[PDB]
Amino acid sequence: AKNIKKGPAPFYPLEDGTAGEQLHKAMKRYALVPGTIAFTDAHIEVNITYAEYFEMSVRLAEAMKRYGLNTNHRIVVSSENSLQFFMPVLGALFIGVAVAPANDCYNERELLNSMNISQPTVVFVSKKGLQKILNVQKKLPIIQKIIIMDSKTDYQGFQSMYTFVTSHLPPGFNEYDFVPESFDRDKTIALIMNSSPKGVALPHRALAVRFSHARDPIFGNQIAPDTAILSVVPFHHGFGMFTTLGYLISGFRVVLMYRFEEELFLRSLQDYKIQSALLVPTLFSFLAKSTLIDKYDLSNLHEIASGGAPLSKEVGEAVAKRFHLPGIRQGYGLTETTSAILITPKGDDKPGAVGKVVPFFEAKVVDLDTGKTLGVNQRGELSVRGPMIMSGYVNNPEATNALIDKDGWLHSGDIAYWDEDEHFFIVDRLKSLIKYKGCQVAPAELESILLQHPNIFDAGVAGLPDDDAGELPAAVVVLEHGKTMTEKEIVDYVASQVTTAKKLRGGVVFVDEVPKGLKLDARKIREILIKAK
Ligand SMILES: Nc1ncnc2c1ncn2[C@@H]1O[C@H](COS(=O)(=O)NC(=O)c2csc(-c3nc4ccc(O)cc4s3)n2)[C@@H](O)[C@H]1O
Repeated sequence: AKNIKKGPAPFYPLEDGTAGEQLHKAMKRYALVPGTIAFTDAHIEVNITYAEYFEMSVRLAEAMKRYGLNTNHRIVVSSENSLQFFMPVLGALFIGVAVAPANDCYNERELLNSMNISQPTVVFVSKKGLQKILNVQKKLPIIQKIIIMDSKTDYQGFQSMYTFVTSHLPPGFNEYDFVPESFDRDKTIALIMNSSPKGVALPHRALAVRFSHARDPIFGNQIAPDTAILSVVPFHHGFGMFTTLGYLISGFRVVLMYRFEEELFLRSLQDYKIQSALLVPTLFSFLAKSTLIDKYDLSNLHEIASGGAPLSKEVGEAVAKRFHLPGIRQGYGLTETTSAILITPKGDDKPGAVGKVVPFFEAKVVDLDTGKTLGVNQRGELSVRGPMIMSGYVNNPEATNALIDKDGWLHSGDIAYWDEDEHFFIVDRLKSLIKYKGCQVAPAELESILLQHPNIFDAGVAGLPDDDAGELPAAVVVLEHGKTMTEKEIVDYVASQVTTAKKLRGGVVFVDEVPKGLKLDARKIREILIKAK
């Protein structure tokens, strides 16, 4: 058992009851403390108090409960990051209705298939996303109601969140006497997240564990709710969803930035007195280089975190020195593990490490071809188990069991080693998966589009390392015998077929063979790609 790394016992205890109960219990409290702000849009200088947030989420839960929704139902929240985003999430959580967040970047096909899985009864959506929701509802009969999020009044004949609640609540309804539902938090699903595409069922139990990590003085943030954090992370993904839920149960003021502005990301830090910034590894070179950074009162900024993708050790400690931080704080996780399950422990900074095993979890490194558990400083595939690991892929047990073994070990597709202090380091990726500016890009979609081309015999798609995007989608192309085609042509061809995140920005390299085994070798493909550039 010396080769199994285990989290310590939690520094903030696990709390009783559903995640809805825990959220409600905590926000009801913040809601009684005058002037406590829950969310701030940094762009337009608009705040929503905890009081207001709590009241609207409660109005929403009762309305939904009266509309007929129970633990047998799901909803979708399809919306770009906004002040209103969490209202239906919290609302549904209070009553045990599963929330299925949809990526606001999704096209109609991806969206249709996401919701084909989640089977939601009601859909919450912004103005931007309504027309897509409509085109889907036609093909998806189970959707019976579409409610607009970023409108106060009704819109194109559809109820807003506000008119929807006034119409389903009994008059003289009191929010502060609402009691959230109790249910078996192990079997009641809190969220169904997309995993590129499948539905990741996350029970309430997993959220309860996250709420422990979140308020943990070592593995999250110490609970002084007089705290302001700035977050630039998409709400619809696990990184943004479970950090933010943890910030709310902590009573933090969550300051939001949707677009990174060099002039703003520093101004917002100074004016709002940001104590902690939750960032993605792409903004780090910016924050390492910019000279404007020098003149603001940031004495209140004691922490900067990153996650979701690799952070350069060197860049990380540069940004850490400039801000007089002990180091960049980090978290590593997958959608299937709910949230981060490796996290840099406060006071235990070690540059380049993504952190240590969180409480309740275990981690191990298994050899790439024998599957044997390995020891200290040995590169292998990282496997994890613990109570935030998803219940399983919604209506896909075969993909569930290939990912999660008989003993609960989830093999992550990442390559890692742990050192003597039990610090973990992520040094490579086994699986085929690209992250372009945080956005997931499945190589298989790109490959099938490439093969479609008459001049293309075979192709392999992987990530090309980019300093400001992390990875650029790029391809090894094997031309059909005696057929010709340039890189520019292959690129515009693919562009015509794909949404903006999947554009083959990394270019193309021509080869005689796409590296395979007995399945595509992502590492060998990334190798050939860089060998060029
Ligand atoms: N820190 C990291 N370093 C290097 N690689 C990282 C990484 N995090 C995710 N990855 C990669 O993303 C993959 C998973 O992709 S994924 O499905 O989209 N899911 C995620 O990326 C994911 C799900 S939850 C989560 C995080 N939560 C946090 C909470 C606090 C904090 O300080 C930092 C973090 S990161 N990230 C991993 O397998 C790995 O390849």
